[PDB]
Amino acid sequence: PACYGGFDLYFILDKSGSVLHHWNEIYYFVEQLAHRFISPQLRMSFIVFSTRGTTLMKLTEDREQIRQGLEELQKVLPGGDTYMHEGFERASEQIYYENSQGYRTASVIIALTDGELHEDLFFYSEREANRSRDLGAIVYAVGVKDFNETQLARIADSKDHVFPVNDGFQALQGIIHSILKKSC
Ligand code: NA
Repeated sequence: PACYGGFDLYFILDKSGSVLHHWNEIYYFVEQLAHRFISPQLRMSFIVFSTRGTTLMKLTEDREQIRQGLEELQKVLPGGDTYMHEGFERASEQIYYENSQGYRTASVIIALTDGELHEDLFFYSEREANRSRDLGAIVYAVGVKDFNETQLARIADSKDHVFPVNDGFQALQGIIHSILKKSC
């Protein structure tokens, strides 16, 4: 698959208890990237996870829906366990559905998290992120706090795909460059 005509962005956002003082950083990354142009065929989805993984806004190219979705993200109060594997399950379900319809788009997952996962929860996040990659998704991890980059490199496609959220304006540019390289 050398290039694609359109790109679907999947934000998978950690709203567990360990990221409480950092939700604003997570929101602001998402809000800055959600506003960029990226592609003439840009759709995005907002997925949040803590005790479960929930699709807060289904894939859409409509700016008003995105705007409302950003408003629900401003309301988030972090708390609970860190079930990141369900977050990926939510994106993989939307991905498989879209390719099942006559839709050939690239899938880009952006997972924002502190990486603070017990071994079992990490074990199944890695498996579900590998499940997304078989679905053709490219996975980036945007690390929050003093994130463990060795763990995130296993969730993301590589160490190349792990960026700190604190300098993520540079990371946005880096993520968007990879989209452009793969843009027919
Ligand atoms: Na966490």
